[PDB]
Amino acid sequence: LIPIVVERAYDIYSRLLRERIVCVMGPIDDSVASLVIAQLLFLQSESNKKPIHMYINSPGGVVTAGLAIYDTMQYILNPICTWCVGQAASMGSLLLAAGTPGMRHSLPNSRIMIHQPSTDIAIQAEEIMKLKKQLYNIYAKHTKQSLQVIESAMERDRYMSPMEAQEFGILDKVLVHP
Amino acid sequence: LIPIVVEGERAYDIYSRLLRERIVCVMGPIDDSVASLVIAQLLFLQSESNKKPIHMYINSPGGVVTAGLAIYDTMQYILNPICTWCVGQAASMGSLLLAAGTPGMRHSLPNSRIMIHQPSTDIAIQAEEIMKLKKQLYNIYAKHTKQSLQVIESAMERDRYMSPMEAQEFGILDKVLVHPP
Amino acid sequence: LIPIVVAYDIYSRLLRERIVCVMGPIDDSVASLVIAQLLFLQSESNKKPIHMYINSPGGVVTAGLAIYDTMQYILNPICTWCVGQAASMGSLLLAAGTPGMRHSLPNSRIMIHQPSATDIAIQAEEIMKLKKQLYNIYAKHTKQSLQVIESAMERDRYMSPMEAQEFGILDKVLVHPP
Amino acid sequence: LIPIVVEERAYDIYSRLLRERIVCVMGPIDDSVASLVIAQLLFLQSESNKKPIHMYINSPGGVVTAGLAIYDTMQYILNPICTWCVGQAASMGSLLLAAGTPGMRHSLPNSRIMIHQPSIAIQAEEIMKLKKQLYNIYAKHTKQSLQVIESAMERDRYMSPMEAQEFGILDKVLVHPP
Amino acid sequence: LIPIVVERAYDIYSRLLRERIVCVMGPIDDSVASLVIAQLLFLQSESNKKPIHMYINSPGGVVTAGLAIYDTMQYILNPICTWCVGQAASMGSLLLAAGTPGMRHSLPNSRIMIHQPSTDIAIQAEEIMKLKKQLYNIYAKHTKQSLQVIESAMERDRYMSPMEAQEFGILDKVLVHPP
Amino acid sequence: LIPIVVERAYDIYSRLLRERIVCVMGPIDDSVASLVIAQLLFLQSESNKKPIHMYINSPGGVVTAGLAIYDTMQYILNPICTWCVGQAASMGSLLLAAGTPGMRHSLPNSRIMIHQPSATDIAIQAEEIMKLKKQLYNIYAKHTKQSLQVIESAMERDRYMSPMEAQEFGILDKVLVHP
Amino acid sequence: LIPIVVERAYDIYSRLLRERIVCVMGPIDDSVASLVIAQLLFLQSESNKKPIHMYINSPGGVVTAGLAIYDTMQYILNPICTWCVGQAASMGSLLLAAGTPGMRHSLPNSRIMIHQPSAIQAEEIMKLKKQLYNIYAKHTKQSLQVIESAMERDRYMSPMEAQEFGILDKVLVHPP
Amino acid sequence: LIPIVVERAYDIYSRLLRERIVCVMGPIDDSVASLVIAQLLFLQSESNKKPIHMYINSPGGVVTAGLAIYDTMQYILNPICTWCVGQAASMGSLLLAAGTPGMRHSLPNSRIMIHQPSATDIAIQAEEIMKLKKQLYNIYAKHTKQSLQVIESAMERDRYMSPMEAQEFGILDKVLVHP
Amino acid sequence: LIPIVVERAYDIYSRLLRERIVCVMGPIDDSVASLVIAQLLFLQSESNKKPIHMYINSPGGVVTAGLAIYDTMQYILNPICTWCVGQAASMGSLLLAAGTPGMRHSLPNSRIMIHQPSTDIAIQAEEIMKLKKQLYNIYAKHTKQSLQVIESAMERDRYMSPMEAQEFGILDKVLVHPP
Ligand SMILES: N#Cc1cccc(CN2CCc3ncn(Cc4ccc(Cl)cc4)c(=O)c3C2)c1
Ligand SMILES: N#Cc1cccc(CN2CCc3ncn(Cc4ccc(Cl)cc4)c(=O)c3C2)c1
Ligand SMILES: N#Cc1cccc(CN2CCc3ncn(Cc4ccc(Cl)cc4)c(=O)c3C2)c1
Ligand SMILES: N#Cc1cccc(CN2CCc3ncn(Cc4ccc(Cl)cc4)c(=O)c3C2)c1
Ligand SMILES: N#Cc1cccc(CN2CCc3ncn(Cc4ccc(Cl)cc4)c(=O)c3C2)c1
Ligand SMILES: N#Cc1cccc(CN2CCc3ncn(Cc4ccc(Cl)cc4)c(=O)c3C2)c1
Ligand SMILES: N#Cc1cccc(CN2CCc3ncn(Cc4ccc(Cl)cc4)c(=O)c3C2)c1
Ligand SMILES: N#Cc1cccc(CN2CCc3ncn(Cc4ccc(Cl)cc4)c(=O)c3C2)c1
Ligand SMILES: N#Cc1cccc(CN2CCc3ncn(Cc4ccc(Cl)cc4)c(=O)c3C2)c1
Repeated sequence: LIPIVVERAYDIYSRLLRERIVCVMGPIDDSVASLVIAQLLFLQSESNKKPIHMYINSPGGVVTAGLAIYDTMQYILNPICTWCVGQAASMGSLLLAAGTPGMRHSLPNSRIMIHQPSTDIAIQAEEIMKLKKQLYNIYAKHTKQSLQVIESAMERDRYMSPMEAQEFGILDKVLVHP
Repeated sequence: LIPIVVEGERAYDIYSRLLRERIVCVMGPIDDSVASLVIAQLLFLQSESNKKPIHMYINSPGGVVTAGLAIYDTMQYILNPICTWCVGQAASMGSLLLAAGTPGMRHSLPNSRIMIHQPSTDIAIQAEEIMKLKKQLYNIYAKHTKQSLQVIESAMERDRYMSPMEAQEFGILDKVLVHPP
Repeated sequence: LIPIVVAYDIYSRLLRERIVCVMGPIDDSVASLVIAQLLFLQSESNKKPIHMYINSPGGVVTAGLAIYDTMQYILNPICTWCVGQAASMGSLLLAAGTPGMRHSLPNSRIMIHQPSATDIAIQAEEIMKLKKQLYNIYAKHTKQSLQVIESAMERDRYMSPMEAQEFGILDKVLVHPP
Repeated sequence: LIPIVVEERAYDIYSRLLRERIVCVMGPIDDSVASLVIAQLLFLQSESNKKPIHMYINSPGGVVTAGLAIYDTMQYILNPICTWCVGQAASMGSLLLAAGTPGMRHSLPNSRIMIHQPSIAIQAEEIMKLKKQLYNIYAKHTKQSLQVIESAMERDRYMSPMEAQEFGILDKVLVHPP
Repeated sequence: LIPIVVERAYDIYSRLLRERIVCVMGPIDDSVASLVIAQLLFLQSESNKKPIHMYINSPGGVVTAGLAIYDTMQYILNPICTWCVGQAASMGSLLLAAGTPGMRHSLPNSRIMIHQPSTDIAIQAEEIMKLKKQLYNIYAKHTKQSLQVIESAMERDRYMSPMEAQEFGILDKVLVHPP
Repeated sequence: LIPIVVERAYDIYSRLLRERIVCVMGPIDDSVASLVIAQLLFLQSESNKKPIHMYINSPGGVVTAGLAIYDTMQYILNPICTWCVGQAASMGSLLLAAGTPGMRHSLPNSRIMIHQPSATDIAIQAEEIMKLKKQLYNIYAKHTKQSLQVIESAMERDRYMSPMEAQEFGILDKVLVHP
Repeated sequence: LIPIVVERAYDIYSRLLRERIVCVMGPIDDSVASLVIAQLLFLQSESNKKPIHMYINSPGGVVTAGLAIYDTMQYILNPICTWCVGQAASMGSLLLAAGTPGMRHSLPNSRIMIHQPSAIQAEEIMKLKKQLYNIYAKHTKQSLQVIESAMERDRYMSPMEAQEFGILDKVLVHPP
Repeated sequence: LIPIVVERAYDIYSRLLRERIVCVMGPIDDSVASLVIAQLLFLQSESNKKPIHMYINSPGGVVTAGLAIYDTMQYILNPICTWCVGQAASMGSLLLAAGTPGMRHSLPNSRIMIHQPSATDIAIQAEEIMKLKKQLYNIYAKHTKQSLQVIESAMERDRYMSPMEAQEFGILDKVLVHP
Repeated sequence: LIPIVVERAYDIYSRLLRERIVCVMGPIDDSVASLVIAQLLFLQSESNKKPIHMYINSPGGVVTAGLAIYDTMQYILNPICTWCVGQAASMGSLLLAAGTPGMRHSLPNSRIMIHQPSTDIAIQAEEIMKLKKQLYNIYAKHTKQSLQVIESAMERDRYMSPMEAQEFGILDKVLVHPP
């Protein structure tokens, strides 16, 4: 299914990694996180300082899996450029807003949602709400919107255009080309 | 069961071989995974030459809409000119990726069937958020075909396929070819 | 299993009290049975009040709008009652009972937000048409404006009966018979 | 669990509907539904060939041949036939609607009404043969030209009552009788 | 769910049988045959000479199953009126054509097919042909058409209008209201 | 839906039993055998002289279960008339073949096979499949009067007999169009 | 599977309703709540002052369903004797402890749990859990904080414990 | 398991591609169309004069997908030789019928049908099924030289042609036993 | 899991092909045919005149699929030795009998069936007979038996010993060790 590019040969995904590109496409579960995180770990390995690019077209995922990616971004020292294409919904839009500031881009026609929809083992009512609070905090930190504003907004079941998402605090740039 | 071809000497699979020739295939229904794979091919073919044209082959009935836009956006983005080709069919997102190639490089072979009507995706979605997305498609189709909104709107209301000649005359493609020009 | 009272089954017996039961989700068949029950009671009496027990989590919008239209149609007074919850189409029925006769028991949940009608596949321009009808019905029956209804229906949340009372969905909140 | 009403004599509420001359057409039209309606239509005629029959329609359509039998049986019998659309009348379901007796086709306010067809294995010529029957059937009862019909039925959309009235599917859009 | 209608009170399919109406709706199988034949052997007993009506709407079914329903229709003394609503394809149409001459009917918007599609066991290739040739001879007989004409026309994968059905030999009248 | 006929209330399958008609529509498993044997004994209790009628239209069934019915037939005293409509295949045609002599009928278009098809109540050894097969030979040869080597080579051929071919072989006695 | 008893011919469940015994066997989904509420309003119509006996052997259920059985209980004029056999887990022990004071019972070897077992939002899901905290408080006469910490243990208490904690009043083995 | 042949290592399906043999075993869906079109272009890149060989043995497939291949065939410059073994049914026989003239072969025992069977990439309206059917007429009439009314009544009949009957109709040119 | 054996090193099915052994194990379908034919068209190319060996153990398969494998065996110039181990029923036996005269073999404990059981589409009744008659003519040809003898004997649902197979015309030798 997946083609080979050539100089001296890799496959095209291995090839995107040689360009320091971690894809996060589709739903976020523990494996995807385990996979993204090894790549982030590998790239900082290669340079403490060279930026990393994180292409994000996801529709959500397991919160605890999403959070180990947030945490790892925060852990590594590289500048981290995050790219949303197609959509970044729920956990993905958190990952998207967690990029290095002034490096969170969205392509022109994407859709962005922070509304949580609806986790591994089932959990108690208080343990979900403790989790939701962690998301509030992460979103307030990265958008500079107040706690109250993050909450009142995650209550609406809607999407933002990249420009709304830019002016809320999730994106900095919105493109068309370089 | 994918064949191998040889060409010192080197051996590719035949799909990897089509990518040397700068051809990205969009055959089949479009989802996030396809779009991931198409984008990768598109950004590589640019990094090997951002002026050398990329050819995209579109034989598709549709797909996730957001995943469809993700391609159209990577389309508009890259410096390369893009030659679109429609064999078989191009419906919904297929006709959008078809009509979203470089002006005057948009092709159908003769017996193809084109539809811009959308079928009645991804996770479940509020009413307004749908009409949001619909209106985007209304603007993209307008942009490239050079038709008006009310025209594109009334056109996508009809549940029908059009002929490469008819699609041309509408603004979806530019040439309809039988043999190598 | 359903039981027998004295010579009647218990649900058929509830019908003798002019109690029509909208339990569970609302599909074309539940609509057919309800409307059949509402027409019947009216032929019994034009003016004798009819009681509609609503504990529904929502349903098919076109199935619902029909039960709504019948309620409008029959000359009877209708007392709606909400127990357990009245979500999506169900709250729309609750709100549509006769003014001053929309009740709710104390621990219910009421949600007018719509979920993520379902009969055949349908176009964006049609799904919006529907929502706009819900906006009218709801705004018509809550003395709120389209502006107020469209916003509230955007929040993905439930209302307490006293909150649902102060908005316009229901009139009373009983604990015992008044 | 279909309820029981007593008049004196024990009747299930759908039995009771049919002792009011009300044939229901809930839900999708298939062969068994067709057989079942055709039986009630013939019954009620034997009963009386002058007393009108009320045909209740909340159908997203169904099998084309089966719809045609219910159509022809209507046309066959002598009774005035009132049609009532409540909820939705789509595809074949709205042929049965507009196939009612002139002056006697009704719909309630919040219905939807679609004549676009959806999409016993059939060839290509036979699909067009059937559609060409529908065209004709719709063209007769609306009084629209075959041309005005064919255009309409390729638009993928629903009508309000008042459209479907401006067009020849209904005659009346009621909200309450006298 | 089957309604009741009303002395005495019957479910609407039972009351139809009271009017001497046997129904053949949908795919014909061994059960639909044993139940038809029960209904046919019963109406003969209540009157050897009173007409029965078979309401056919059916896309065919098992070949042997429909022959049983045929063989009984030919055994019993009753005149048999056949009515076609909806469709009558495959074996269904054989039963349509197998009514008493001049009492085979269709309603106006019906579709009729004698083509067979592509049977209770699995059987060799010789036996399928036997079955087919059994149908040629039956269709030949009631249409009064030749073997070759029946044979050429069951080749064509199409449906007849109630009119060309009438012209062919499959039915005798197409009605729009009572006469 | 099974309709109701009136005189008392009577579902049509019971109404047939009041006529002394035992049905063998469908395949043969232990339950059909049980439900048939019970009607055979019931009617004989009723009267050990009045004929019983077995309507057979069967693709076959469990060999032992269909043996159980043959053994009940031979045990009851009644004249038994067997009628084949549709088809009587394997165990079905054995039952057909075991009416009492001169009373075994088919209809014209019916089909009849005594080939055993390649089921079982519990998997069994090879000798035990022959022990059964040989019983079905010996049973068949008795009621056809044909020899074993004429029954054996017969059941080898994986084909269907016309009823007239079944009349000549000894499987039946009358092949009738009308009563 | 459901036998008949003669009187004058009821199935034995219809017979238990004639004795004013409403059964809440099973998990609690909306149809059970629809059914229970139907019986409670009926027994009230017959004599709004005769007691009703609610039998309870349930592992839990759809929270809002149980809250409709709850709400109905509190609504009707009639005393309600709640009787736990087998177990009253989650919403079950809610209904159990929501009987008329003094009339909340358990046969000896019952198991009682007020821990909730582990689709909507998180703020909603808490809004519900806080409803349960109050209701359990209201009837056990334990304090909010104590109910919260209580319900936090995944445990099952004995009919004696359940009594001490305020969930039931009488642990009995034979009649009086 | 697909074996490996030696000269370099070569799986046998690639070894056929080195001979310029594109296979169309199996039914036709978008992926077969994609995987065939890629081999057609590959070989033409190789040489726009050398003949290509299409081995067809297909029960049919998605009409649009099989159109995509016909359009690729007509676009490439190469002499295309089509060989039918086993069968070429519906869309398969269209491809068969569209080799370049005088180079369309069958083997002796092969079977050939241009009946369209009663699939699809997304459910479609009725007019759109005719828009396709009429394309398949016009395509067929071109490569057989037969008229439309001779193609139309042809494809009605739900049968198979012998290869010699296919040679005479215009679907092929050679019917050969050995090379 | 397939073993490797050993210069160069092959998987054991690849190494068998090196010995010019094509295998036909199990049910024959369009793929097994396109893969056999690849293996057959390849061994002809490496030598038009060197013998190929087809190892047949198979209970038959699709009828058209096996004809394709036949049609190629008749096309290629190669002498073809056929070996039967296990069983060779239905189309398998046709391929067994379709080897070069005097090079058709079986091992001693094999079972052989020419009876066909009870095919890539669904097809009418006329086409199944066409297929069957195509098999009569093929079996007639290689056994040198008459049409009627082939016809009578495919009626019998049985299996031949490798000896009576040899006597009939299906094979030429039964071996116990190398000669
Ligand atoms: N879950 C997890 C996880 C996530 C973030 C950070 C860490 C910390 N750990 C501690 C151990 C460690 N040891 C070596 N390296 C260098 C390296 C990494 C990957 C590659 Cl491929 C090559 C070299 C580390 O980065 C870390 C980070 C854990
Ligand atoms: N979804 C997505 C997406 C779509 C369009 C543009 C971008 C932006 N990205 C950011 C980082 C980046 N880094 C390297 N290149 C060159 C290159 C890429 C892949 C290969 Cl194999 C070889 C070279 C880029 O083009 C970009 C553009 C994101
Ligand atoms: N979908 C539908 C639908 C919904 C509401 C109203 C109507 C209009 N219809 C038309 C015919 C009719 N005929 C008799 N009655 C009296 C009656 C009905 C049922 C019973 Cl059991 C007893 C008495 C009517 O109320 C109506 C109203 C249609
Ligand atoms: N498919 C079908 C079908 C559709 C329309 C008309 C007919 C004609 N049939 C034939 C025989 C017949 N016999 C009696 N009646 C009166 C009656 C009917 C049902 C009941 Cl319960 C009671 C009385 C008839 O109307 C007809 C008309 C067939
Ligand atoms: N398969 C079958 C089958 C079809 C047609 C005729 C027969 C022959 N049989 C034999 C025995 C018999 N016994 C009584 N009757 C009268 C009767 C039947 C049923 C009822 Cl409810 C009422 C009266 C018969 O007509 C026959 C005809 C078999
Ligand atoms: N398998 C079985 C089986 C087959 C043949 C014979 C028997 C013997 N048995 C013994 C017990 C018995 N007792 C009463 N009767 C008369 C009767 C039967 C059924 C009904 Cl409904 C009414 C009356 C008997 O005929 C027998 C026959 C068993
Ligand atoms: N969810 C629900 C629900 C819960 C509590 C109260 C109510 C209010 N309603 C109003 C209508 C009504 N009408 C008659 N009765 C007496 C009665 C009830 C059932 C039977 Cl079988 C027999 C008599 C009532 O108790 C009520 C209570 C709704
Ligand atoms: N569906 C499809 C399709 C069908 C017919 C024509 C085309 C046009 N395209 C345009 C791009 C292109 N670019 C290079 N080549 C040479 C080549 C092709 C494949 C390989 Cl492996 C090696 C070399 C082309 O032939 C084409 C044809 C598309
Ligand atoms: N179904 C099929 C089929 C079966 C037998 C013969 C043919 C006809 N074809 C046409 C083209 C062709 N081209 C090359 N060769 C030589 C060769 C083939 C494969 C390999 Cl691996 C090596 C050499 C041919 O034999 C043929 C015969 C079709």
